[PDB]
Amino acid sequence: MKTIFSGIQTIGNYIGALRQFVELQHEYNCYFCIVDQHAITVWQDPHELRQNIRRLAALYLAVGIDPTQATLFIQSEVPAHAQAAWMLQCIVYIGELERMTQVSAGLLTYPPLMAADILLYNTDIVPVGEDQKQHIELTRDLAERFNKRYFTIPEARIPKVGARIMSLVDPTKKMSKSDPNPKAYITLLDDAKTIEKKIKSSEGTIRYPGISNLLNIYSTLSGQSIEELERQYEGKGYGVFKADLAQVVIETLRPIQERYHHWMESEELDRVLDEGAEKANRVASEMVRKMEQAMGLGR
Amino acid sequence: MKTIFSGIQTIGNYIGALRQFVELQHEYNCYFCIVDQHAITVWQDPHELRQNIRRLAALYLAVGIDPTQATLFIQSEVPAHAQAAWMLQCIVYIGELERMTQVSAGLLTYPPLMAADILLYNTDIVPVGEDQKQHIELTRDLAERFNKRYFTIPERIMSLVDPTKKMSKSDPNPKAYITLLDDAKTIEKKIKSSEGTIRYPGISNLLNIYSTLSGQSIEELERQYEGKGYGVFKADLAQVVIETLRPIQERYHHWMESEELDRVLDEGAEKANRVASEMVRKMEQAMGLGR
Ligand SMILES: Nc1ncnc2c1ncn2[C@@H]1O[C@H](COP(=O)(O)O)[C@@H](O)[C@H]1O
Ligand SMILES: Nc1ncnc2c1ncn2[C@@H]1O[C@H](COP(=O)(O)O)[C@@H](O)[C@H]1O
Ligand SMILES: N[C@@H](Cc1c[nH]c2ccccc12)C(=O)O
Ligand SMILES: N[C@@H](Cc1c[nH]c2ccccc12)C(=O)O
Repeated sequence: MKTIFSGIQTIGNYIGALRQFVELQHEYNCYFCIVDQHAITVWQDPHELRQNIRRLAALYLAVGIDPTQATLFIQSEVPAHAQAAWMLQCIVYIGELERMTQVSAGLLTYPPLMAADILLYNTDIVPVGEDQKQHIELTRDLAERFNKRYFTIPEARIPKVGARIMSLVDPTKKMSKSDPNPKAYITLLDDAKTIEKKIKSSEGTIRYPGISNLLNIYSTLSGQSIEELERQYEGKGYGVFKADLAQVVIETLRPIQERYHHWMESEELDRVLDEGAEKANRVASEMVRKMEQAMGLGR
Repeated sequence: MKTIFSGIQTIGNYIGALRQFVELQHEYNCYFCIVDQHAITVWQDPHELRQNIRRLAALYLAVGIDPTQATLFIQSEVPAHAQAAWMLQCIVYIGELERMTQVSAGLLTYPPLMAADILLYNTDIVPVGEDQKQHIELTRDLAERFNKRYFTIPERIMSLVDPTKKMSKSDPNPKAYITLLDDAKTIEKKIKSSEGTIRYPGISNLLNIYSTLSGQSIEELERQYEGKGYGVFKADLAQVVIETLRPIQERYHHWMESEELDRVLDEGAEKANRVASEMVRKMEQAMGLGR
């Protein structure tokens, strides 16, 4: 089947890409890489980083990611990423790196590492937004350059398209976990009280920026059409609508949150990660060896 | 003991650094790394590179490097180098890299890899010339920066065609230097190629090569060669050069057609891979990588 690779460092992300990944793990060969080596391109607190790595893994498992169907692993645990990244750093031009839209050198040399993350597994598709367009283009250029000289040409395509969830405080802005205003987003780990507060915070009619965003969250999470909801809330106010949407969000997160705690306090977590690295290390190790063979490294 | 690390990409070379290498491996923990990963920072022909890697290893063994005393290995065969190099790339500043006096990103990001080569083995000494001074300074700065935040702080044959330059395989004239693998015919031609007395820039250089290769003093060669021409000197020196490389070349060719070579290299990587592995793991632990 086709290979999918996702490098990971809210409800809008869940809905936007993650929630469909749980169906797609059965059709496609999915790879979920916790890019801890990319994380260190900026200041990091060792304890926090280590903790965030575990949380992310648990969250992905809690959401439905099947460790037997997909490959969930930690980047640093697969040396091939660093090995391949160096080889690619030798074929990439400084100009290409400098041109990047986005002083620690990791901030400039990380693109070749991202290309290695992808190219290492002969991935066909990469579920990324427009913010990663340039990055994907560079990895495609590097793949072509290497191929012609001595990989599958990756493609940036999120396979099952969801809604674009916007911030609760700025309806024209995409909802992001890096928002200065915590009120702008809803975390997969937020508690009932927080969800309500965040959801509760001049037309007065429920028709499809602010209201429309709420409807998208409601629709995708409830399974009801935007028209269905429009009819159901006819002549109704935002209060009840918000009180309603707040309950659906909670009902969605609660099962996820409790699975997250089991994983977080279970030994299976580390066991599952050990297997992921093994599965990944196996595919990547082979690729690195072919790369070295083509370049002339070692024996 | 103290740890020594030497990353490797003429007779002047042997006499310079490598001869004494044949000696210090017994009272020092020496590491001889064939930096093939650094080699790819510039265009390379896969077949040539692969071949050059083998040759270099054989040459180092043929010269006297004891695989049981020192650690001879190929850089790429130890993933820790690339792993540690990335972590160091994250603590180094672009400005520091740009400031380097020495185009793939690799020409600019290779210094952090060289620092990893060194720091990985807690080396105390690095046998390098002034051309690597800046590089050594950067690895010392990186070691200090990492330590404070979260390593060991590490620290003449002229040309034949130009007695004022220096003898160097990088010469466009192959007749300005002598290769350890050069044959008798070549050695003679290169050695044979107005004041007309012998004592001690061309003559002083010849006397130096003669002295260090023969074992006799420069004065010994001076009283020895009282009232002689350059003909007979050049013929004598050229013989000593052949007598020096002969045994070496014989050992070299032996290694180049034996399976013990790959056996020795496998062992080097495994002794190197074990130690570098431990360091990488401590680095990751300090930075918060993985688990
Ligand atoms: N608010 C959102 N709505 C829809 N998709 C989102 C949202 N936030 C993130 N994503 C998707 O989830 C991933 C976010 O990756 P990142 O660039 O680190 O934010 C990409 O696949 C995005 O397209
Ligand atoms: N005459 C010499 N004396 C001492 N070391 C030498 C001599 N010739 C070559 N070398 C060594 O060989 C290395 C080659 O440097 P490079 O020009 O970059 O290839 C130098 O860094 C020295 O360590
Ligand atoms: N650069 C991505 C993460 C990432 C690293 N390597 C990747 C490979 C494929 C997709 C994404 C990635 C981000 O910051 O979000
Ligand atoms: N940079 C050195 C080779 C090298 C790589 N790593 C090293 C570590 C120590 C000493 C030398 C090296 C050269 O070009 O000659």
